[PDB]
Amino acid sequence: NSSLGIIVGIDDSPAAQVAVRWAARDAELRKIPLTLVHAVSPEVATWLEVPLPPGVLRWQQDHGRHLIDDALKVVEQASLRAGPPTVHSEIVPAAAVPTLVDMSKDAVLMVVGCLGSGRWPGRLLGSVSSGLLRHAHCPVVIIHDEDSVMPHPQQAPVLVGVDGSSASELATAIAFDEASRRNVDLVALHAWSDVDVSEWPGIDWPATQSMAEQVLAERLAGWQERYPNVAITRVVVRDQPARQLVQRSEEAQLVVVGSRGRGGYAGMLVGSVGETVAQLARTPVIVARE
Amino acid sequence: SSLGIIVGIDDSPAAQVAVRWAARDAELRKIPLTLVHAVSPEVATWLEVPLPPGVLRWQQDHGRHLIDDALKVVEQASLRAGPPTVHSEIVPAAAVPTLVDMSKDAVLMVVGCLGSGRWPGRLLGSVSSGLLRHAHCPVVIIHDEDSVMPHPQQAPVLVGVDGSSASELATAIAFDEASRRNVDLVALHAWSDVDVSEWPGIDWPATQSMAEQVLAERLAGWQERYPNVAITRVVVRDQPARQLVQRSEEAQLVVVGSRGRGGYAGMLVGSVGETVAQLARTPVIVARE
Ligand SMILES: Nc1ncnc2c1ncn2[C@@H]1O[C@H](COP(=O)(O)OP(=O)(O)OP(=O)(O)O)[C@@H](O)[C@H]1O
Ligand SMILES: Nc1ncnc2c1ncn2[C@@H]1O[C@H](COP(=O)(O)OP(=O)(O)OP(=O)(O)O)[C@@H](O)[C@H]1O
Ligand SMILES: Nc1ncnc2c1ncn2[C@@H]1O[C@H](COP(=O)(O)OP(=O)(O)OP(=O)(O)O)[C@@H](O)[C@H]1O
Ligand SMILES: Nc1ncnc2c1ncn2[C@@H]1O[C@H](COP(=O)(O)OP(=O)(O)OP(=O)(O)O)[C@@H](O)[C@H]1O
Ligand SMILES: [Mg+2]
Ligand SMILES: [Mg+2]
Ligand SMILES: [Mg+2]
Ligand SMILES: [Mg+2]
Repeated sequence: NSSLGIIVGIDDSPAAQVAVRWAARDAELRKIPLTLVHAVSPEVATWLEVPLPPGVLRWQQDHGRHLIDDALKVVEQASLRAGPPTVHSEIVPAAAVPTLVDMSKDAVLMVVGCLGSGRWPGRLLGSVSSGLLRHAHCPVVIIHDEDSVMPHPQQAPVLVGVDGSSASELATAIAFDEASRRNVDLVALHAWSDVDVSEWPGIDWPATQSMAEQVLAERLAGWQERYPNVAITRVVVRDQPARQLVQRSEEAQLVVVGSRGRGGYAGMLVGSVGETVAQLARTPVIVARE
Repeated sequence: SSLGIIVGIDDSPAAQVAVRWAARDAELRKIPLTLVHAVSPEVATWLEVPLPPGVLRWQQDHGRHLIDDALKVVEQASLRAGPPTVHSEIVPAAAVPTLVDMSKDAVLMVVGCLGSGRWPGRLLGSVSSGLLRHAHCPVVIIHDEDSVMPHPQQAPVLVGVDGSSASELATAIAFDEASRRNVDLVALHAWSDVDVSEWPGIDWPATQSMAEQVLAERLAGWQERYPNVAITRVVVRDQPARQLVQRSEEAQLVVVGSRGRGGYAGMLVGSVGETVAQLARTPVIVARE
């Protein structure tokens, strides 16, 4: 029903804080509810012959309430003026992924930090963001603890990766929708080849590039007509869409990609471009899920 | 298991040391070694134009060169007579679907962590990642700085135990592997899957002692099946992934399950299983049923 509006998962981490800032702005901008969720699993998680103390389950509730507390304070600083219509807040006694995945059935956007409290130097995606990226029933927004969310009005355009797939169409819709609402420009990018064609002999790229830029323009005709107020900038590159998007994300305020594409295989939950852009991009990333 | 040990080949440092490891293991178990390189002969494009038949021939020529190199690496890595059988296949399909299908007849599936498409930042390639989630047998992840050639290698085999059925499989291969290599085994258990540092009123020493007692109990039986492998039990507070990664520096092999006692329905690989696979400092076997 999408009545929950923009859900945002919360924990004790920088990413989650700046994730709230972003989720607040978008909920305000879109004029829809902003749900704040923090999950605490109350299941027995250790060997039964070694139980946990009773004073620990209550401590998590208090910790949780103290988090939501600060979160609600951040929702205020983030608002440009009005703030989102409804401002909803919850501490669910269940595991983070299962609860957030279930709640996404009634959400417009699902927003979480990319790394959480159990992070360390090596990792680049936590279990919550990862599971959400693979199972959510709505677009998932990944925020990094160095993303620029405070500045306004943000002039940086919206970058989107298109590849013709159905999952990519959804991503496009989101990209334009988000672009006009923010009143900024849109950069559509297509890598001719999904496969890395560095050593491929007898290509002749300059010839192929000119032909592609035309087909790109033809596919974006319906979208340009539907969104006359937003200025499209088409870019065709040879290959390596993930690495292309990640580098060009530095000159954009928001990157949008599908969760699937032309390639992949049976049983794949999230594509490698989707996953890689979400991990390495320098700005907020929206991974479109049906 | 007619295919024995399958190793996926591509042009990359990790894939090369993966072949070294696979060869040693296939030799050790005296089972077939199967080298596989997959080339996707089609590149779906918007123009809907097929590939110049000249390019299509080049990648067969490229696969041929990889195999030739790989076959030499196999005999360089063989300590004695090597694997009883060595096979190479060049399959005209995508790597993941190809390898996932072949894993139905493999004892182990060996691939590098990163491939020829690697670039700074990425920890796992699409093939290693897809194999971790989908393979029909245990998957071995090799890193390009993994020590494989030095022999004899007396470092222990490290295994993470959490009590789950998938963890039970991990234990099985950890002992099998340690037994065949004539080395010792370190079984590590983290009492809590989630962080516990800030939790009030624990009493760690008493909880640790009770846990160590249960660990020993579960490992009895394995010990009785494997009298010659000296077990070492380590019980830590929490953070099993970071603990395993840190302790891998002093093992020659780490074994974990693909799933644990946590997770959810639809999860293909646990966060500990994956994090160990990508951050560990030695070969990592991830157990799959
Ligand atoms: N308990 C939770 N409830 C709701 N959302 C959460 C919760 N924990 C984390 N999140 C969200 O997920 C984002 C990433 O946290 P995640 O837990 O996935 O990473 P991590 O803690 O570093 O890794 P891991 O949890 O696997 O040890 C956080 O920034 C936050 O937005
Ligand atoms: N060639 C491309 N050019 C521009 N964007 C792309 C390209 N390929 C994928 N994308 C973006 O990434 C999103 C997810 O596609 P992805 O390729 O990750 O899924 P997939 O093709 O099923 O997986 P894989 O390519 O790893 O086999 C696409 O919907 C699109 O938004
Ligand atoms: N074409 C292939 N055929 C067989 N095995 C492969 C093939 N490509 C990669 N592998 C195996 O997977 C390991 C990791 O490579 P992978 O391709 O997953 O990483 P990458 O190339 O950096 O990622 P990506 O292909 O998604 O850009 C390689 O070391 C190799 O063992
Ligand atoms: N607490 C632990 N102590 C020792 N080993 C562990 C522990 N947790 C996980 N492992 C190792 O990791 C393997 C995979 O389990 P993992 O925890 O990754 O899956 P899961 O619990 O189902 O998923 P998740 O932990 O993210 O909810 C286990 O089989 C075990 O070998
Ligand atoms: Mg966490
Ligand atoms: Mg793709
Ligand atoms: Mg590759
Ligand atoms: Mg676990």
